[PDB]
Amino acid sequence: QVKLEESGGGLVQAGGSLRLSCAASGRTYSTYAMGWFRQTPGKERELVAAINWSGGNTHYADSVKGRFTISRDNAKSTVYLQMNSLKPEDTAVYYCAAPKGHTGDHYWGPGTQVTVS
Repeated sequence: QVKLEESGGGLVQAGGSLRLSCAASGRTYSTYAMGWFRQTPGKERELVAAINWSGGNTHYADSVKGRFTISRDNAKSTVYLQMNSLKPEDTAVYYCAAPKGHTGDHYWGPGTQVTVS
């Protein structure tokens, strides 16, 4: 099965920026769409941003539009989430995800803490 490897994140002051990365490990020109969900205590995971296999189509949650940008290094099967103008409400665990076929279910990375002070 596809393995998703995450890096980035950490603690940042409000107004600051972080850049998350997720790689479909060992894959070259992977055909998986990739993106991030985030989760806070007591709530379900919520889709933040996603990008298709080619990098030509993206999706953003309304709450992050104009602040977060998802991009893709297609050869390296790696996506990046540039998180600018961070707000306290952005504090969450961010999980990389790829679709399980066409089913609407997902493969998951391990999760990355983003904490905005």
